Amino acid sequence: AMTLNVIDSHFHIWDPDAQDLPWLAGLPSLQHRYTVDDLAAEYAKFGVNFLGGVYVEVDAADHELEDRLLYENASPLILKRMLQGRVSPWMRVPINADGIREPLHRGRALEPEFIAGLRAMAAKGLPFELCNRGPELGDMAKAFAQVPEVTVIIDHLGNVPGLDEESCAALAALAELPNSYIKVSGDNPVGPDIVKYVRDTFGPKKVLYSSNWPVVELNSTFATHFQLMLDTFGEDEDFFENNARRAYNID
Repeated sequence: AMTLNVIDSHFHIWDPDAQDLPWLAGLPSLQHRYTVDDLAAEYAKFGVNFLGGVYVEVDAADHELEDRLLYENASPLILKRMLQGRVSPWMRVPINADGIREPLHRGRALEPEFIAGLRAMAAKGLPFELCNRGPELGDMAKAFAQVPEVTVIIDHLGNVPGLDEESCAALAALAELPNSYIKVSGDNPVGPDIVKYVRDTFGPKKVLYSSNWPVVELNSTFATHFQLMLDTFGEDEDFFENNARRAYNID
């Protein structure tokens, strides 16, 4: 925190009144309005130079409303916008979207229209946000191996359960791709064992800092998560801003 530049590669904002989020039921801790200014105030307490964040789709009921609400949110702190869509070489992409995330709930990654859709996004400069199940990481590796020219960002350390012989083999295959990236975050406090294996196989150039705010305030705390990152990586310029400048092409 001794003057450090930070780029948040994964954060969310929503308003439970204007928007309809079905997954918010049963979670009264998150049924509040979250703005980009609230995230900026957290980075102000930590004494870091917040250079902006990468918005990720909040799985809203009306995706067209989410597209409009994020155009009208002209805050300079929103560096990139990862809106939702269905991957295909004929997919509808928001004209203001910098990338696409398909909520992979189903061998979707093995369908040819998904592979062909990756090539279309690659030719358009659109990175893909990969958020999947634990055991399904094996098929993801074969999918993005056919399209090495698309930028894939593995969300939340791949959502792996632990040191599985199948998960370690899938995470090692993805680390061999030239444009693959992995985020150190998740809906739970990250495990030291998983983080150590991810840093070794992926390397210091393909690991992104991610807060997962404000979901990190469910099973953990932003202060708890952000401090654990400072202890694990230290004041690393690549982990905190430089790797995100190459993954998301942040000028």
